[PDB]
Amino acid sequence: MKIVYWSGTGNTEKMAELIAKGIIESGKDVNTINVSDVNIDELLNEDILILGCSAMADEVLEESEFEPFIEEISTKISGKKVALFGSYGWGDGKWMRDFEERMNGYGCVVVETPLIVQNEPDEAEQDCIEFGKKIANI
Ligand SMILES: Cc1cc2nc3c(=O)[nH]c(=O)nc-3n(C[C@H](O)[C@H](O)[C@H](O)COP(=O)(O)O)c2cc1C
Repeated sequence: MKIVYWSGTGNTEKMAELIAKGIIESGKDVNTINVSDVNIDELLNEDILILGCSAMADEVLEESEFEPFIEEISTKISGKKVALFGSYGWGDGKWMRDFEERMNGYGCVVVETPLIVQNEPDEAEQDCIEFGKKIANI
């Protein structure tokens, strides 16, 4: 599988590595990929797209890298299974509700409840690992 994310301070990055760990512990292979190094064509071969990005102002996806990537793949992902995750600060997850709605709007099947944790995983570590285990059971 493949996990692509954007992280400004490393919070979502940590979530991505814990998610990968859960998938690996379940017996599968995963590659974590920062949005800046992703290859669209190779990404579209996946059955499951695992996407993450922290909440930027105001309750939107990061603008200079992550969103342009989402807009680029938006027309080629109809029918694909998608799993969403991300870290946030002071909000209540609105950027994630909208992120899920957008993906559904593109024709994607959102496989699980999006995983959101406030700031660094830390206490939510097992939650990150478990979310990866749910995805590996798809
Ligand atoms: C410029 C900026 C805007 C932010 N806007 C929001 C916001 O609208 N809602 C929220 O809950 N957190 C917001 N945050 C907080 C980040 O989502 C949060 O600190 C998160 O833990 C960052 O994860 P990352 O290191 O993976 O980027 C903002 C952070 C920055 C730097």
